Amino acid sequence: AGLLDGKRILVSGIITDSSIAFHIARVAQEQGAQLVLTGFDRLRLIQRITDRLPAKAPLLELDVQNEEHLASLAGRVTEAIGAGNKLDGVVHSIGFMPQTGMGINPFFDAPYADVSKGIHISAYSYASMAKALLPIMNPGGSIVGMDFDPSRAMPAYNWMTVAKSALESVNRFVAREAGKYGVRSNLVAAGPIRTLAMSAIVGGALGEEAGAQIQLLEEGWDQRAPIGWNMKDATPVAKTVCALLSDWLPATTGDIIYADGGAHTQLL
Amino acid sequence: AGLLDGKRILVSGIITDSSIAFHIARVAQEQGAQLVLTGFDRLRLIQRITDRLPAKAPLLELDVQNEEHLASLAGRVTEAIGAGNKLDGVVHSIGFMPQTGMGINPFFDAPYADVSKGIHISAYSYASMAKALLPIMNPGGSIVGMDFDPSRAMPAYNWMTVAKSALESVNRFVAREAGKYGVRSNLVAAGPIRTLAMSAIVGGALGEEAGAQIQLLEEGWDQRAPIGWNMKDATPVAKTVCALLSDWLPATTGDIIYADGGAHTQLL
Amino acid sequence: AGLLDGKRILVSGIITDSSIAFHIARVAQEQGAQLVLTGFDRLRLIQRITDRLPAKAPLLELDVQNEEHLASLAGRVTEAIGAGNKLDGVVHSIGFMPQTGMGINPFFDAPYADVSKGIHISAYSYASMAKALLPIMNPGGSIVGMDFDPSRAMPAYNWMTVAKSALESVNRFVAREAGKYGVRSNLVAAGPIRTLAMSAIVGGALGEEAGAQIQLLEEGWDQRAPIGWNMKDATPVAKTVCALLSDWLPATTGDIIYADGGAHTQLL
Amino acid sequence: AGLLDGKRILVSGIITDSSIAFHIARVAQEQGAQLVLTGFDRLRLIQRITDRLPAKAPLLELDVQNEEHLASLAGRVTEAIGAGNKLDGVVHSIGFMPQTGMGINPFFDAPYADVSKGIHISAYSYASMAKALLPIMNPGGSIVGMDFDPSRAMPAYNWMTVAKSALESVNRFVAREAGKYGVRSNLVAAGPIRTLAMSAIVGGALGEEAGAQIQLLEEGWDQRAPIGWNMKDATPVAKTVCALLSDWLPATTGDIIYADGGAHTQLL
Ligand SMILES: NC(=O)c1c[n+]([C@@H]2O[C@H](COP(=O)([O-])OP(=O)(O)OC[C@H]3O[C@@H](n4cnc5c(N)ncnc54)[C@H](O)[C@@H]3O)[C@@H](O)[C@H]2O)ccc1C(=O)c1ccncc1
Ligand SMILES: NC(=O)c1c[n+]([C@@H]2O[C@H](COP(=O)([O-])OP(=O)(O)OC[C@H]3O[C@@H](n4cnc5c(N)ncnc54)[C@H](O)[C@@H]3O)[C@@H](O)[C@H]2O)ccc1C(=O)c1ccncc1
Ligand SMILES: NC(=O)c1c[n+]([C@@H]2O[C@H](COP(=O)([O-])OP(=O)(O)OC[C@H]3O[C@@H](n4cnc5c(N)ncnc54)[C@H](O)[C@@H]3O)[C@@H](O)[C@H]2O)ccc1C(=O)c1ccncc1
Ligand SMILES: NC(=O)c1c[n+]([C@@H]2O[C@H](COP(=O)([O-])OP(=O)(O)OC[C@H]3O[C@@H](n4cnc5c(N)ncnc54)[C@H](O)[C@@H]3O)[C@@H](O)[C@H]2O)ccc1C(=O)c1ccncc1
Repeated sequence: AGLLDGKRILVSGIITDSSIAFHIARVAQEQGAQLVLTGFDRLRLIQRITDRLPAKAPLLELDVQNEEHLASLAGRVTEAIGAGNKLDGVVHSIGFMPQTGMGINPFFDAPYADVSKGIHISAYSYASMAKALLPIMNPGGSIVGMDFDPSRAMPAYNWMTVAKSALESVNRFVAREAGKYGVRSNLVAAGPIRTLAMSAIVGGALGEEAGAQIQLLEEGWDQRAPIGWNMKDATPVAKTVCALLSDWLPATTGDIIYADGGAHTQLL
Repeated sequence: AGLLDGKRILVSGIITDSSIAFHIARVAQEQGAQLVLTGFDRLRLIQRITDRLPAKAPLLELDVQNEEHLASLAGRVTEAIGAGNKLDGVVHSIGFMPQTGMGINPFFDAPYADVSKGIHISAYSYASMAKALLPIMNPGGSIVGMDFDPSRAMPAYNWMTVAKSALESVNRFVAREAGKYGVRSNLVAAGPIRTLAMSAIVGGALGEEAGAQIQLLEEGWDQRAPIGWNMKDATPVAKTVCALLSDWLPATTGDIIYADGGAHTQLL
Repeated sequence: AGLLDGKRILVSGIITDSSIAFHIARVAQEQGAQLVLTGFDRLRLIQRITDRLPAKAPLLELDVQNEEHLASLAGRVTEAIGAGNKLDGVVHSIGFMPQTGMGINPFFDAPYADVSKGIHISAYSYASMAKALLPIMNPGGSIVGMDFDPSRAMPAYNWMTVAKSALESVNRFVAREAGKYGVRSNLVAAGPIRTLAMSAIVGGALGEEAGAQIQLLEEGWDQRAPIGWNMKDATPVAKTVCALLSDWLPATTGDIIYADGGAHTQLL
Repeated sequence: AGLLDGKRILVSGIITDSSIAFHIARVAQEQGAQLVLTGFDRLRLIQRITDRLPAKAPLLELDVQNEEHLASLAGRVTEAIGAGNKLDGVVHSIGFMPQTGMGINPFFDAPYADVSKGIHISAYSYASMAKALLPIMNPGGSIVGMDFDPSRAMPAYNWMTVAKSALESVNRFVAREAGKYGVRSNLVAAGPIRTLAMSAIVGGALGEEAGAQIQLLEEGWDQRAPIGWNMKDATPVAKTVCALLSDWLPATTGDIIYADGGAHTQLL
């Protein structure tokens, strides 16, 4: 009761109880929203994880790279929430980049095939999702994507960064198409969070030199952030996503809200 | 009940039922917030205007340029809301610039004295206000200033623009000091709104050539904004200010939220 | 004699006497630089075009998407300019995007395969070129790419824009690798120029609605640009590229110089 | 002979052989430019310093805050370079901020009077200078100001930063007025340089805590800069200023060129 009350959100990207979408989904349900979830290949796996959320919600399979899914999407969602009911929010907390494009291989060594598979799932996928769901969304609705500041080159994230720069730009062209439907398209740029995947790298999985850089990346975050930064609490970013699906930011589209403690506005 | 429920906000800058603070103040009271107001020289005047708000709220005199006020501020607010009660929000919907620094005189003709009086009330004043009230604010609190995109030079606003560029920067150094107290310092950049003062210029008060430029400025706003733009409805911007005093954007400080329909992210 | 005197530049992207690289190449030779050129598929074709430049220069075949070329590149260039002589400049005036990703098809209708082929030739290719040539460049050298402002969404350029946003980001990660070799990596963001390819679209080739938008795009350029803008004179942008290969901007890397008359700093 | 050959530049801001204008002036004279210099209060003092430049040049007294000077300026320059000869370049390597507004006093403690005197000499003064000299400049001319990146809040520079944010904005409105005359107005944002004034602070003059911050500021500069950074060599920035008065960047106005080694494009 409050904020997301009586809205229908479709949260994607969950794959562990650590995943930044899981935390969005929880806060959403906490605000009175009827959710719909999305999965990839380990389905039975996320089914278990999702079964832990404050309340029950469906799980539709969605491999962003798969055409059939993107075509089937619009309908599958309808049967789930009831026909004649339209979608109020779409969270795109999804992204991917192979070991090579990330920190194991240096920038110049990642082949386009990998660099491609990457930009497809993190950049382009936002657009293909906006397409497949736009028709069934309520006006005053909201589409939102998870992103990180790519304005400055930083070590270790190598290509995943470019992927995000593309993503930031795609958001702007999605802000156009959505506009006609009276839908807002935004991006929340988050600071680092120890998710299962992030933790693994800091643990020296994708190279020792990479894990050390990401180690020194987080370290510098709380240093700049005037309100500090807890890289193990996804609630703060999760609650900003809510503010962006709630009708409280009704005049902002093709934008980026920063959930990073203010680090991006500080030099040192 | 909801959002601003049980918080104490101090809204400043009201001077007519058209003023963008008046609309903030109303939406705030609408959300269950105990307000405190600020005035300048026409006091009995705004007393009448404020008496129209959803509920009763005090009115403390505050001339931002006057030292005595800035010193007296911290206490005057305390007696009003009760000693032992701390301030949860501070809205700085205030700004000024003489005819010369605005559109009547061309950029080069405005003398520093005027350019000064301007930057004092619109730029520096944010800081002097953060100082005078910071000590009595609750952690998790929020300070917010009204601003407009100065990244690109535009006609008619001449110096008032620079004033805002300074303002955008002062916000960042206020984000530092507030951080220790666990307070957030932000800026909401709004599109144009027909306030009494704005209407007057569009009516050719400050020169005919200026009024025509501001005429063609608003005209181009809805053209770019994907969700359109109503320059006679301050609610949208007013509700974004609320989102920023509500604890729903808890990891953003020294920032700028755009309440402009998305115009700033579109070229044409 | 002067500026580019006694330097070795490799200019790529020529395909007509209208092409923005052709104009770079000419101004370069005009400044006393020994050039090397690059071609794609219509070779005999550009051989004729290049034969018109102020002085003779070689022509090496380079299909940016082809591995063999990128491997063969480093050597082919060496035999040309003489072994033991190193490259002083690298111009990447190259880019591509299919009809669909441009203005014929709306944003949502362009398939990843096309969106891919696009980003490969305009974004990633800068990096693969930096790799293949970095080893043979003289310290104090310079790599430069042709780009356009993607910060704001604009009609008609649809995906080619994202391609450029990726490009702007890749430049920053190329600025790193080049740094060790003491090489600078930059981008010159140009205004519109009536090249053969541009002229064709303004002539309603890729749709009538697209040609009209690009028509109204150029129209608005000279309107904002304080020094005006001639979209049929590539010299201005061509001479900025020279300033960036000359050792006169020796402390700027991973950057973007604007050759647009100042339009990007003006709103209206 | 070359670059600045046969041009007339007016370099301001010299006050020691360490001053970043002195180095501009030298490189300028090195390029075949007839210079004109400007002084403040210690005249006989800079007369000695300037007498050391590669060749002889006049010295006109110019206190930027003084009206009489700004009125007298246009003529004094004419008698110097000969009537009927017009000015080709104007360097505004000038700025000031009291101890309090800098690092001795924290942000909130600097009084507007000081904050004023500061913004007057570093922000507004650029405009008043553009006015007083614009009438006598040759088309294709160039006005240039010394600046530093203010986008992110940083310690120690406190208000001098805001002063620069205002400065960056004033440049854009000067880019307009100059445009009609076909003059370009730009800003070169430099990294730190050990000038007499800078050295003094790093030596703990303006507080020990401030000197340590500026100590750690420079330290972090070379860390980010891909091509490194020598904070004791003003030549690199001085040669970028030349590139901007030379007619080699002819399509850039109301802009900022970065002479910082690329630090501003790198995070860590
Ligand atoms: N590290 C962080 O905590 C962080 C996360 N985000 C973004 O937030 C999103 C969520 O990431 P997370 O929760 O940390 O990790 P996650 O991997 O748990 O969740 C994302 C999903 O990728 C999904 N997957 C891959 N391909 C497909 C596909 N084809 N179809 C459907 N699903 C697929 C997968 O199923 C998983 O659910 C990503 O796009 C992140 O980049 C944004 C910012 C930060 C960040 O990465 C960062 C980096 C550098 N500086 C500052 C911050
Ligand atoms: N035009 C708009 O509707 C607009 C307004 N704002 C800002 O919002 C704030 C509120 O302005 P408004 O409500 O439109 O006008 P307003 O004049 O009604 O309210 C502001 C106040 O200035 C106050 N005043 C002057 N000096 C003092 C002082 N010394 N002490 C105390 N009070 C003083 C005065 O009492 C009045 O209450 C200003 O700072 C605006 O610049 C931000 C954006 C836009 C805007 O101006 C704009 C401009 C160009 N492009 C896009 C948007
Ligand atoms: N329109 C312009 O004049 C313009 C041009 N540029 C960039 O400048 C570069 C040169 O373009 P141009 O000269 O106008 O056109 P061009 O097509 O004549 O030259 C570029 C080249 O693409 C090459 N080609 C395609 N694939 C390959 C490959 N695989 N290997 C080798 N070569 C290949 C082709 O051979 C040709 O030489 C492009 O990357 C442009 O985007 C930058 C800015 C502007 C611009 O497009 C623009 C757009 C929107 N707002 C403002 C400006
Ligand atoms: N520290 C640096 O080396 C540096 C210098 N600049 C700017 O370059 C300009 C030159 O400074 P500098 O040479 O280092 O020092 P400088 O003090 O030797 O020269 C500037 C002048 O101020 C002049 N002065 C004061 N008031 C007046 C007046 N009213 N009329 C005429 N002259 C007056 C004075 O006569 C002197 O000639 C300043 O505006 C700087 O801020 C730009 C960037 C950097 C920088 O400060 C910086 C800061 C933070 N991060 C990165 C870089």
